[PDB]
Amino acid sequence: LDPGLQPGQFSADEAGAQLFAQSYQSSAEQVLFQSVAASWAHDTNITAENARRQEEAALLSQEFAEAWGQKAKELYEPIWQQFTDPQLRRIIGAVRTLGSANLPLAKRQQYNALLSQMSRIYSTAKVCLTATCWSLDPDLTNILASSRSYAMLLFAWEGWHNAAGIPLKPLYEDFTALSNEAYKQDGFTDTGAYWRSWYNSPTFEDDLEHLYQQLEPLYLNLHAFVRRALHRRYGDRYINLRGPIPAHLLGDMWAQSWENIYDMVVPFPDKPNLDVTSTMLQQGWQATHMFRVAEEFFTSLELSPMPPEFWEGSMLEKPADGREVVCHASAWDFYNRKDFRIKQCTRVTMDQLSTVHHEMGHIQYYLQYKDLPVSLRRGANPGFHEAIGDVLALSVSTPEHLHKIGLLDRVTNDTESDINYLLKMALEKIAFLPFGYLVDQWRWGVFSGRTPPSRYNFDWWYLRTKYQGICPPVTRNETHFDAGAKFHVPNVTPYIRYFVSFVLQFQFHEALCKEAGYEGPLHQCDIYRSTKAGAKLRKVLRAGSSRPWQEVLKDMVGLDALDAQPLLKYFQLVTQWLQEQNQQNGEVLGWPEYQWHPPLPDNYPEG
Ligand SMILES: *[C@@H]1O[C@H](CO[C@@H]2O[C@@H](C)[C@@H](O)[C@@H](O)[C@@H]2O)[C@@H](O[C@@H]2O[C@H](CO)[C@@H](O[C@@H]3O[C@H](CO)[C@@H](O)[C@H](O)[C@@H]3O)[C@H](O)[C@H]2NC(C)=O)[C@H](O)[C@H]1NC(C)=O
Ligand SMILES: CC(=O)N[C@@H](CC(=O)O)C(=O)N[C@@H](Cc1ccccc1)P(=O)(O)C[C@@H](C)C(=O)N[C@@H](C)C(N)=O
Ligand SMILES: *[C@@H]1O[C@H](CO)[C@@H](O[C@@H]2O[C@H](CO)[C@@H](O)[C@H](O)[C@H]2NC(C)=O)[C@H](O)[C@H]1NC(C)=O
Ligand SMILES: *[C@@H]1O[C@H](CO[C@@H]2O[C@@H](C)[C@@H](O)[C@@H](O)[C@@H]2O)[C@@H](O)[C@H](O)[C@H]1NC(C)=O
Ligand SMILES: [Cl-]
Ligand SMILES: [Zn+2]
Repeated sequence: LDPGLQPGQFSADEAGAQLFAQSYQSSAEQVLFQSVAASWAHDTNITAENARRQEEAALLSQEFAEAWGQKAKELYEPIWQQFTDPQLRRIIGAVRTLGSANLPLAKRQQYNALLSQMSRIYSTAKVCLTATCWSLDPDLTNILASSRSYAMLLFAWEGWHNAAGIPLKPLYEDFTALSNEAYKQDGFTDTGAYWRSWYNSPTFEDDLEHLYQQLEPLYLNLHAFVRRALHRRYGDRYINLRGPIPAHLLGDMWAQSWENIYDMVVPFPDKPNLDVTSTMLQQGWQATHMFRVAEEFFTSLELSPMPPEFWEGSMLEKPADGREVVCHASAWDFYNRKDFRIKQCTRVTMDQLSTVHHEMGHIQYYLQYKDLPVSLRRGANPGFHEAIGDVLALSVSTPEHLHKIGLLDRVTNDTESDINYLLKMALEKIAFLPFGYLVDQWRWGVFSGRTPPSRYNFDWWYLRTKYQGICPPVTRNETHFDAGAKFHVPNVTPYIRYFVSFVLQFQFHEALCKEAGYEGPLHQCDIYRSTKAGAKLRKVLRAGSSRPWQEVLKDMVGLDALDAQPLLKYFQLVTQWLQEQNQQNGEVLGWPEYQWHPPLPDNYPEG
């Protein structure tokens, strides 16, 4: 570690701790910058040389974390918990937590190598037909979205899960052991306990379960309605009206968003088509247009435009040359107050327009808290960061807003159109909830040891069936590692943030709509051009993590806790309508035939 990045001396009291924290944050910026820069260089250009460079950067970050962490423990370990300043307790409390820097050098290198190899495997995995091979994005993504052939969807689904999952399993087992070893030295029972601690709620898991109980009936009714719609097209052989839905038929590789099957489930087709994708294609929208349109919404609220450095630095399409990249969308803060970038393999699609807003929400957060000390440059909690762009996309997707940006003919304000819209939104928001909840339940079980390598897939599919009411379309066994075929698993990034964000975004939307002076139904609100809504949002963004999330939320929303009521209020009309329809159709809610799996196609797997 460079002499300039090593800690000096400070007194072993609160006053010295304040000076320690100030000096720590000054040095940390340079270390963060080199770390991010090397990660950017690899993720936008996957090579062996770029991977080695990223691994060296990770080692340097560990050296830094070790030096300052040991210093913090030397001076403050027995006293930091009694410090009067709560912001100071949070920062020193973080610095005393070494993580992977707790590992001996050999194991540090092993840990970094594993992360690199898992990332490489996930992003370079392909499905081969003789010589031509399909990638996840765009090839397999397009197939799951637009193919309605049971056999083709199966080939894509099985191909991907096999190609990504199988080689990942041995690496994931080793990562889990090393990660646990690291965090146990910091006093956590396991890595899952550390991840959960970010929410600073002693009742976090029970709070989540209470939230889910209120939401589950909405999912069960959506599920039943959708299952019936699928049965009408795939037939009694491939769809069991009392069983789980085959996992490959919902428009998405992980069945986590069902928006792609909207045309099959739309109750009133004679009304204007709310899926704006075909209109975007006809008009000739490109990635550039999508990002500029997203930017203009942010500026309409008097938030910050994207800086020159963003436009010059970002990767907004999958590169046309012979470059392999990480295609999963991401937003990047370089911690230099100047460089902020998005890397997205943008496709011309309505849901991708929502994803553009999502990523720009992360950037906007970075732009707003860039002048804070580096440790405060995060969301109030991870759920906040994930909610920002989604809140704005709720306004963008309204038929009225779509009309304003030229993507829809003036829509009527009638009950049929409302049901169509809310159903579309339910496919995107309600359908996701069970998946958002289950992923880290699986992962927490793995970190805790409740789920050993011998039950990885057994426990994955237990949760997928329990929550989502889906089943694998082909037989799986413990050689398969289907959890690993989801980006966030091999990329070691937590998932509960997304469940939190999907609830939180409706709380934000309600608060911002009220501030904007809007007086109608919540699902018809559009905050576009509301400088008052803008100012309220900006206060949250400029706060960073300087204050407990409960207090930030109280100031914005009037409540100091996550609450499902705004989501329920938003969806109320379609919730009632789906209940009524399922009752009339004589549906069974749930999947009592839990053991049911669909048969294989006759000519499996050829075609
Ligand atoms: C779509 O239409 C709804 C409903 O419109 C109402 O019902 C129809 C069947 C017709 O009778 C319409 O003539 C009638 O307006 C609209 O929602 C309604 O918006 C109005 C105006 O924003 C709301 O009135 C306000 O109510 C608050 C208290 O809640 C008062 O403080 C205000 O002074 C003001 O009177 C009204 O509450 C609301 N109605 C319902 C049932 O929610 C909606 O505006 C419209 N949407 C679009 C995009 O055009
Ligand atoms: C970790 C980081 O540098 N930026 C985060 C945003 C932030 O916390 O500042 C990010 O880009 N995070 C992205 C996911 C990611 C996480 C870690 C590495 C690479 C990608 P995202 O949440 O914006 C991508 C988003 C499309 C996503 O994954 N959504 C969920 C619902 C999903 N499964 O599709
Ligand atoms: C992808 O990364 C490689 C390095 O892994 C880059 O190749 C280097 O390019 C610079 C300048 O063009 C040369 O000085 C090096 O000799 C190259 N290294 C190797 C190992 O070939 C490459 O430029 C990157 N690709 C893109 C499009 O940025
Ligand atoms: C796990 O399953 C692997 C491949 O899947 C199997 O083969 C196909 C063609 C079908 O018959 C399907 O029903 C089977 O699941 C096997 O190669 C492998 O032996 C299995 N792993 C273990 C440990 O038994
Ligand atoms: Cl999280
Ligand atoms: Zn995100």
